[PDB]
Formats: sequence, C-alpha cells, structure tokens
Amino acid sequence: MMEQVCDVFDIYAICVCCKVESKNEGKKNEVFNNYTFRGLGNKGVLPWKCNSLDMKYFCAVTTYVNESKYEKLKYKRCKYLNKEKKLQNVVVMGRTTWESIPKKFKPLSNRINVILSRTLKKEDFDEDVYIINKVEDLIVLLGKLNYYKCFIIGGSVVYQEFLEKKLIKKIYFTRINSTYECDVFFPEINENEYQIISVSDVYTSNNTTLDFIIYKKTNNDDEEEDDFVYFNFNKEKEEKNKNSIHPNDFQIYNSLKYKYHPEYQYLNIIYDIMMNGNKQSDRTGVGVLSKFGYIMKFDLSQYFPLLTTKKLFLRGIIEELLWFIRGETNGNTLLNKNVRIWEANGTREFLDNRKLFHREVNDLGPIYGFQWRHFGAEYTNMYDNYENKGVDQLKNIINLIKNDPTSRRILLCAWNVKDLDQMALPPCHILCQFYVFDGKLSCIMYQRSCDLGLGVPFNIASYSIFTHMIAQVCNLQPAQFIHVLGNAHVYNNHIDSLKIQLNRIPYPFPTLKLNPDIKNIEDFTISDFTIQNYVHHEKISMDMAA
Amino acid sequence: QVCDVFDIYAICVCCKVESKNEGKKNEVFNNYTFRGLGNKGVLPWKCNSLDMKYFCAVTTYVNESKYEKLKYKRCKYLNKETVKLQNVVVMGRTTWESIPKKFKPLSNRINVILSRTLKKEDFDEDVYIINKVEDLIVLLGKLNYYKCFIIGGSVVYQEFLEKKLIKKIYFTRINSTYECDVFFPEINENEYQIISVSDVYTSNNTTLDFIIYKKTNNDDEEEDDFVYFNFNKEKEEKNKNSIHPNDFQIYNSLKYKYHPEYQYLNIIYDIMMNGNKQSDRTGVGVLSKFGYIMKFDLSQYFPLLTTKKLFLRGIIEELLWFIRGETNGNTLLNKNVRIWEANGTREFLDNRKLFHREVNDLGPIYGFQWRHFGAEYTNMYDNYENKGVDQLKNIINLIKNDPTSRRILLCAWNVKDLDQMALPPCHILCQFYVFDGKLSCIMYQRSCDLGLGVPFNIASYSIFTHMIAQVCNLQPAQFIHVLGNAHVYNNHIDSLKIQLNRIPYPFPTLKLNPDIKNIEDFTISDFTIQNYVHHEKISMDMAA
Ligand SMILES: NC(=O)C1=CN([C@@H]2O[C@H](COP(=O)(O)OP(=O)(O)OC[C@H]3O[C@@H](n4cnc5c(N)ncnc54)[C@H](OP(=O)(O)O)[C@@H]3O)[C@@H](O)[C@H]2O)C=CC1
Ligand SMILES: NC(=O)C1=CN([C@@H]2O[C@H](COP(=O)(O)OP(=O)(O)OC[C@H]3O[C@@H](n4cnc5c(N)ncnc54)[C@H](OP(=O)(O)O)[C@@H]3O)[C@@H](O)[C@H]2O)C=CC1
Ligand SMILES: O=c1ccn([C@H]2C[C@H](O)[C@@H](COP(=O)(O)O)O2)c(=O)[nH]1
Ligand SMILES: O=c1ccn([C@H]2C[C@H](O)[C@@H](COP(=O)(O)O)O2)c(=O)[nH]1
Ligand SMILES: CC1(C)N=C(N)N=C(N)N1c1ccc(Cl)cc1
Ligand SMILES: CC1(C)N=C(N)N=C(N)N1c1ccc(Cl)cc1
Repeated sequence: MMEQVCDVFDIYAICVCCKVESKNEGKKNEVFNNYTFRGLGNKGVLPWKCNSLDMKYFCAVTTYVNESKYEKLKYKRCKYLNKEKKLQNVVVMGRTTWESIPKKFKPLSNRINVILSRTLKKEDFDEDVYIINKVEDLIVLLGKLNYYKCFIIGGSVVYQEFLEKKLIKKIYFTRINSTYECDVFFPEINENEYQIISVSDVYTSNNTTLDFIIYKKTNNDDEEEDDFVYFNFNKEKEEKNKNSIHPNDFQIYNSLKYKYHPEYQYLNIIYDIMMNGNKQSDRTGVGVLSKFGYIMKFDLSQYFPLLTTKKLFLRGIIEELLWFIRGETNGNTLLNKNVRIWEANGTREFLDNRKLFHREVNDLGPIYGFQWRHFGAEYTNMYDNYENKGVDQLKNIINLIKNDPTSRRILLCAWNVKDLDQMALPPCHILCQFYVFDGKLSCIMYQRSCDLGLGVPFNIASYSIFTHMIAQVCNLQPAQFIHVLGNAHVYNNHIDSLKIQLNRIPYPFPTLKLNPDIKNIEDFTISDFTIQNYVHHEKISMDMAA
Repeated sequence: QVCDVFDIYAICVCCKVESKNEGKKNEVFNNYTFRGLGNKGVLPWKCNSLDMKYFCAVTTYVNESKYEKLKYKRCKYLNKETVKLQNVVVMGRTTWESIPKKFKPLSNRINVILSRTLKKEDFDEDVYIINKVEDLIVLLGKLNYYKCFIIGGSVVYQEFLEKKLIKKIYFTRINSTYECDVFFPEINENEYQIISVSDVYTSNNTTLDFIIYKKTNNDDEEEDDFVYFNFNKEKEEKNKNSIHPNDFQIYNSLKYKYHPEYQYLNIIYDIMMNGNKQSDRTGVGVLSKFGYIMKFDLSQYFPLLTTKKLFLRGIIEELLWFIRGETNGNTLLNKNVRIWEANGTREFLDNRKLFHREVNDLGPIYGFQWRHFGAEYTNMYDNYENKGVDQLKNIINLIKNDPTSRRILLCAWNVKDLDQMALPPCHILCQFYVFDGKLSCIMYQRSCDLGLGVPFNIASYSIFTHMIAQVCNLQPAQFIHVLGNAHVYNNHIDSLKIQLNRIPYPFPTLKLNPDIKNIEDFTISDFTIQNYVHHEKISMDMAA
C-alpha cells in the first residue's frame, strides 16, 4: 500500500483553457482532440478578457469545504505522518500569477494563499500569505496546516511541474470554446495518466460556450437504504439484448461518473435502445431495435445542440428549411444546389411504388413546404402557384406569437391526413408547438418515426435552427427546444458505428449566428447562417458497407 | 429502552373485507380499509405469487457490512455482551401450524414460535421458542441476527403493536375483497406514519402495492464533484415563497414514491414550485411549464387517480360518441354528459364567429375528423357515410396487418377545419406501437389543465387503448401521455395542495366485455371499473 502524496494531502489542480490561434492554413478539415483546449495565458494575463461563469465556478470550488469530512481527512494525514478558525482550502500559485491579481483581490478571500517564488521572499509581501521556494516545502506546509483541500491554481510553469511529479489527484479543467492569442499553454495531458470522469452541462458566458470537465488520475437514515433494496425486488428481468450488446464495448461511456453534457440526452437514448430495445423488422427487411416515447430538451440560449461525437454539416438542412419555408415541393430546387436529402424519394421507382404513377420525377407532392403555407388546398403539381390558397399556418403562428403570446394553440402541423397518400412519403416531423414567456420562445416538435443513427442528429439541428428563426422575426429570445420521440429506432446497420460513438466524450457545443437584420421569416438566405466554434470528433459512417 | 434498538419489524399483507350486509361496492375509504388477514386458518386469497416473492426477499435479505452499528448499539445498551448472519421470523403457533412440512422451517430464517404449550422438546435445536412476549427481547439480546420480523399472526400483531414494540410495518395491500375471520389492528396514524409507497402491480388476478409504516420519532470524492457541478443552479424556486413547501408536509416526508400516480402528482408539484406566472385567454391566472411525459403500465393497473374521486360514465360516452363520429352536442346532453355544453351555446358559438352554426352543432371536431377527415362539413345532422378518410378504420387495419408500421396515427388537428370547430382539439393525436402482441399508445396533448382535465384525459386514452387492443387481439401495454403547455389554474392551487398530501391507493382495474371485437360495437354496459379505492372528492375550485 504505497500511499500517494496527492491522495493524502488532497492536492488538486483547476484551470481553464481556450483554443489556440495556431495556423490551420492548408486543410479546411481541422482535426480535434482534447489537446485543442490548452491556451492558458497571454502577456501575463488571460487570453480572454474575463469569464464571469468560469470565475463563479472557480470561486465555488476553491472555497467550498465540508466540515464533517475534515474529521476523517485529519485522521488520514496524521497516520500518514505517524501523529496521534473556520476550515479553509489552500490555493497555491506561481509568483507571476499572484502579481496578476488586482490589488483589491489579494490575497484570494477565504483561502489560505500559498505562493511559489525564488526572486521574492516573505519580506517582499504585505499580504497574509505563505511563501515557498520549492515544491517539497508545500508538502511540509500542508502537513502543518488545517485545511480541507489544496488547489494548484496556475500558471503554466506551476501546472507543468506538479503534473510531472504526479502530485495532482484530479484536474478541474474548464474548456472555453473560442480562440484567442496565447503565449502560454497547459501541458499535454497523458491519457494513460489521466482519464476524464465527468462532463458538465454546457453554458454561454461573455460570448462563448464553455463546459467543465474533471480528469482523475488513472488507476495502476442509513436504514432507509434497505427499503430501497426491498422495493427493487421485482427488477428480476434485465436487458434483453445485453447478450448481443456487450456493455464491455461501452468501457469509456460507463466509466464516466457524471454525464451532464446535453449531448448525453441523445447518447443515453441510443444506449437505452441498445440495452432494452425490442427487436423488429421494418418495411424492407432491415431490422431495428425500438422503444416508444422519449423526450429531449436543449437550451438554445446556452448553445447550439449540434452533436460533437461525430461530424455533421448543416448547409443541406438549412437549404431544406429555406425550401420548406418557400412552400416548395420541387425536388430539383434542392438538387440544383447539390442537396440530395430528397433525391431518393423522388425517383420513378420510388414514386411508382407509392402508386404515384401520374407524378413527375422529383415532384414530391404536398409535403412539409406545401402544408406549412397551403394546408387544405388541392395539390396539382410542383410548378403551380397556389398563391393565397389553403391555410398559411406559418404566418398564423408568427402572428399568434406576436399578438397572442399566451395562446395554447400555436402549432405548425404537417400531418395532413387527407394528403398523406399524395405525399412522396408521410411527414416524420408531425408538428411543432410554441410557448412564449418573459420574451422567450420555446418549441416542441413531435417526431413519429426516429432514426437515431442518421436522422435525429440532423432533425435536432433543423428545429433548433427553426426556433432561432421564428424567435428572431417575432422579436424574442430563443429558449428551449423540446424534442419528443415516438417510435425511436436503431437500424442494425448502425450499431457497430454507434458503439464507437457512445465511447467518445462530447466537446462543448458550438453556437449559431443569424444575420440580425432579417425581420420576416421569408427573407432568410443560406448566407444569413453561421455555425461558430464547432469542435467535433471525426465523422463516422453509420453504415460500413463497401 | 425502546423497540428500535433490537430492530423489531412487522411484515404483513391485508386484503379488503366482505360484507353480506353491504355487498361489494364501497363508499368511504381510509388505510383501515385494508385489514383482511386470514380465513378459516388459511389466507383469505389462495396464493399471491408476487407478495410471496416479496416476503421471501425481505425476510431473507442480509447486510453483514451493516451489522457493525448493531453489535455496538445492541450490546452497548444492554450493558452486557453478545452472549453468516440471518434474520429472525417470529410467528404464532397457528401461523407456524399452517406452514406446510415441505417449506418448514422457513428457509434461511431463524424460526421462532411465541407459543404457550409448545413442547420445545419436539422441535429443532435451531427452532427457538418462547412462552411470553417479553421473552423475545431476551433471545434477541442473546443472538446475533440482522433483523427481527414479526410475520404473524393476527393475535401476534395486536399484542406487539400495543406494546409499541414495532419499528416499521411492511404492509402489502391487496386491492381485492375476500371472506375473512381474522383482521389486522386498526393502525393509529398518530404513532405510525407512511414513508414509502411502491409501484403498483398485478398478481393472481388482483392489483397490489407495498407501503411502509415507520413509527414517528416523536465515495466522497465524486460526492463533492456533485456540488461543483450544481454551482450555477438556483438557490430557491420561483414560487417557493408563494406556495410554501411546509404545506406539503406529507408529500415531502415521503422517501420513496414509486406509485405511478406520483407521475401526475410530481408534475403538479413541479409546476407549482417552478411554474411561470401567466395570464390566459380567460383573464384567470395559471402557472405553466412546457413539455412533460407520463407513462402508465396498463398491464399492471388502470391509472384512474386515487387521491380524489373521479367519475367515468361521462367520458366513456364521449368516447363512444367520438367512435360513432358524432358532432351533435344534444346526443350527449340527453344522456346528461355535459362535457361540451358550454362550448355549444349561442354566445360561445357567436364569439367563435360561428353565427351560422346551430346550437350544440360542435362542427368538424374529434368524431368527424376520426371517421371523415377531409369531408366537407355541412351540419351535425348530415349523412357522411363513406365520405372523408376514416382514420379509425385505417389504424385498426394497420395494427392488424402491419404492426411494425411507424405510421399508425390518429390525428384530430385538421388545420383546414380548425375555425369551423367550436374550439380546436386539445388531444392533437394518438400514435400506436405494437410489439410481441402488446399495444402501446402515445397521446400528445397541446393544452393541459392539470387540476381538472388531465385526470380525465388519462382515463379516456387508457380506456381507448384497451378498446383498440382488444379489437385487435392484442394486450394493452403502456399509455404514454405527452403534455405540451401544462398548466395549473391559480384557483386549483389550494385543492391540489390538499391532494398533494394524500397517499395514493393501489389502482383499480378495467374490465371490458371480451366478446366485443369491433371498435364500433361497444356500449356503456361493456365497461366496468373494479376495486376503485379513493380519497374523497375534492372541489378543484375550492373557491366555492
Ligand atoms: N488559464 C488558466 O487557468 C490560468 C492562466 N494563468 C496565466 O498564465 C500566465 C502565468 O503562467 P506562468 O508564466 O507559467 O507563471 P507562473 O504563474 O506559473 O509563475 C512561475 C513563477 O513562479 C515561481 N515558481 C514556480 N515554480 C516554482 C518552484 N518550483 N520553486 C520556486 N518558485 C517557483 C517562480 O517565480 P519567481 O520568478 O519569483 O522565482 C516562477 O518564475 C499568465 O498569463 C496568467 O494569466 C495563471 C493561472 C491559471
Ligand atoms: N396476512 C398476514 O400477514 C398473516 C395472516 N395469518 C392468518 O391469520 C390466522 C392465524 O393468526 P392467529 O389466529 O392470530 O394465530 P397465531 O398464529 O397468532 O397464534 C396464536 C397462538 O400463538 C401463541 N401465542 C401468541 N401470542 C402469544 C403470547 N403473547 N404469549 C404466549 N403465547 C402466544 C398461542 O398458542 P398456544 O395455543 O400454543 O397457546 C396462541 O393461541 C390464519 O388464518 C392465517 O392464515 C397469519 C400470519 C400472517
Ligand atoms: O427527418 C427525418 C426523416 C426520416 N427519418 C427516418 C425514420 C425512418 O427510419 C425512415 C422513415 O420511415 P417510416 O417511418 O416512414 O416508416 O426515415 C428520421 O429519422 N428523420
Ligand atoms: O380534454 C381536455 C380538454 C380541455 N382541457 C383544457 C386545456 C385548457 O385549459 C382549456 C382549453 O383552452 P385552450 O387551451 O384551447 O385555449 O381546456 C384539458 O386539459 N383536457
Ligand atoms: C478563474 C480561473 C481563470 N479559472 C479557472 N478555472 N482556474 C484558475 N486557476 N483561474 C485563476 C484563478 C486565480 C488566478 Cl490569480 C489566476 C487564474
Ligand atoms: C408471505 C405473507 C403472506 N406476505 C406478507 N406480506 N406478510 C406475511 N407475514 N406473510 C406470511 C408469512 C408466514 C406465514 Cl406462515 C403466513 C403469512
């Protein structure tokens, strides 16, 4: 039992890193990895001006102490040293870091401040702080103090040396998802030395998304708890596919303690379907694992929910969206933009098997577009006018949001029962419902059929984008985008690729920027959309057929 | 010097009692309703597999790493010594008598008989016995067991309860009536309270649940990480100051709330605590949230709220009315189902700008869309036979001929006809799922009045799910309820508060006349609710 020093004295490291401004000239396809976030400082200060949320997080971690837990800690440290006034944490920093703290904040409040330095000695300081000219001295000092936990708070030189010596039990690492000029960086973490064990929710602060992750040092009333064991007596049956699906293939996924990154709502569903889904076979013979009824919520005010565990592009879906909004049903419009989302559903073969023998190739019929702007009108062909015919649902919801915010009747429905058979294929996205409160807009979209491996990722982006669009032209701030899944399935084809995916740890979501000028839902164009700071894993082919 | 030191618990199971004076239908319910213990030496009900599995699992469960605190507390308070640990099972001679030779003594349990004339000389060397109750305390203070369970019988429970010798009461509730001669003592809610309520199940043609009575007292690594991650969350709740949590004494006092009704209850609570203040189309007030989802296992129970009284004749007729495709308000009014009365009046119709609609002619609503979606609506008396898309007929054929179709939807939100309706439908659609001979249904509701509507809405679609499943030779599975704009009218706040503190009873069951195989052939007499035990009716608008 070779007791590790970082465990005895509970020495942790907490930092924050942004993306480095390194030259990515040559390939528009930038590769990403955890080492993407490593910019620590610039010209003696932080690359970014400031970050309120990160600061709030920092303050909360380094000042929180658990009185009751100290009792044990003391025993631990004493026996390690063979030994038998409000509790505070210790914060240790390089001299350069200390000299960057504004005088009105020196020393860090409610914390025992320790400073590393050779050029300066205690006489050179006016504040209540401890000065040490060597690492070993820290261990000595900790042995003589009464503290909860000890946090190494920078800078690069200090993080560097504490990591080599393996004196860090954990690393509270903040990932600022934006680029800035840097001259100082955090050391490249060794994945065989440190593994991520927790990922936080994603937030926005000072014009940038960010999350919090925790790296751990890689290995190598009490009675009411029994009423629980009793209450779980009938949980006799477990995962029907656990055999066909070996949890051992989700090593990383199951090794994570806290999985709060919103992307996990998508990822956990994939897991649930794989571990408990029912085996079924759809129309062509392809098999699937299925479950019924799920709900996912994304905070569009905090980030754009574009999956990061694989690569996605949105040009196509944005064009589809603009295509929907124009009321179009002409598949060629999309194909002339090299968007093939609908190409397969408009062929001669496809149309004929739908019994649409009298439908021109690529004329998709009364689908989404047609329903949003002309529900109820008799469809003729994709070239017809239809001006002022049928119900313009889109304009209606826009007016309801503007003039009757609290209405509980703001829905956009595509499932026109009468037109179903005339459609190339019935709509998957049945309807959208909006909610308005305190100047914010939320949207609920009900999806009847859901291809988790290929479809859902794009669907989430589509409606999140749509919500931003409606909210803007109605002079509102987008809030939540609720996604309700009906028949949720995973095609057998996608399993091996999804297993890979579930083992990738999410990156902080990127953000969506809309041209602020656009004021009418119809005046948007492809160039009015900007997806910024999209950090993602390499793309995957859900289908590995060759 | 209490009854908590030795950890003496009591575990039982009581059914409902019969009465050749009253019959089968009951009127006023309370915890004492469940008290049937035994009949003619045996249990009132033949055998209940799930309860037996429950019992055998509790009185056999052991936690060696937890015996620490007891050896300490037990010997340390007797001021004496201790004199693969198992549990103890104390019973009456008769209780032990009824047990069959095969399963006697009770496997893996320290059997003990509190008999008077029992010749210990004729029992095992491990089958302890005692002459007086007081004698139990001794044997225990001399043994090294994990826990002591009083498993009966009737007389044995009484004596122990009176002596305040019970720490907790594991009470199984069989929501079914039987002939009885012995009963459990009326529990005094002043000296005993309920802490946890389990999920409801169906076993041996009867629903049942497990509740726990607790005698009123009157690593750390990731643990901290949990705190850092909640560093930005809100200290208090939006309307916490408005609606005081202390008013939910019972609701909070509960540790485990696995009864399905909590899915509904927890939402009432969530909207009350975190709901946004908002004014609606009425001028009245509401607290509202957006997007919830409830799931009910229709194979284990009928989710008819028990924390208040609900009637269903009306909603069933409405359902039959939809199936017929009617839009005629009078039909319902002549049966005294006034669910749509306010929506069919001259004024209401005129406010909807429907100046040319006959009174009670609700227009192309639910029923019309279900059987004639697309047909031109004329008046409520017209013949629409074979006009418009008959969705109802279509989904049933889809279920029967192509169960794995993901296009099985019944949609009532016909955009083209919205303004012609007295009012837009709240229940936008139903989607069906079929697996291994089981039918599941999701119903999306755009507007949810949690205090008055939602409760009935849950009953309707559950009933509908059974109906559909039966005419398709399928068994019902889950009823999934998706709420969009979920709200609580301010006027209901006081009643819901009262409702939130009531503990749900084990749900009742729904029985349909099995002969009915066509969705169009149901009639009111084909529906029967069984064993509906509920708390008294509550005026949602307590405001008088
Ligand atoms: N992104 C983040 O999370 C953080 C960023 N920063 C940023 O990083 C920069 C500062 O980092 P950096 O330049 O590496 O400087 P440091 O803050 O790490 O300080 C290095 C100095 O501290 C003293 N020191 C360090 N180790 C020892 C030792 N073992 N023994 C004796 N003295 C020691 C010495 O100072 P002396 O010269 O007196 O001998 C040394 O020159 C700034 O730009 C700041 O904004 C700082 C903290 C966190
Ligand atoms: N629902 C449930 O959880 C349970 C239901 N039951 C049912 O209830 C019935 C049996 O219960 P019950 O009638 O009370 O019979 P009991 O099992 O409780 O046994 C009563 C007898 O045990 C002895 N005894 C009990 N208390 C004392 C005491 N304080 N001091 C000395 N001797 C004592 C005496 O036997 P002796 O004749 O030797 O003097 C007494 O006549 C059956 O119909 C059975 O099916 C039984 C257990 C549990
Ligand atoms: O936006 C979309 C459109 C389609 N699909 C998937 C779901 C099904 O796998 C297939 C359509 O088949 P049906 O549901 O119609 O049977 O396409 C999605 O996931 N998202
Ligand atoms: O089956 C029903 C029918 C109606 N309502 C409620 C929802 C709203 O409170 C009101 C309808 O008004 P609007 O939401 O359409 O405005 O009735 C229900 O909860 N369930
Ligand atoms: C607040 C900040 C930037 N944020 C994080 N996550 N970690 C640190 N060590 N920080 C830090 C704290 C104190 C000083 Cl003086 C410098 C940087
Ligand atoms: C198994 C059963 C019916 N079930 C419960 N919940 N409680 C008891 N005390 N039981 C019982 C245990 C032993 C004997 Cl002999 C009779 C009934």
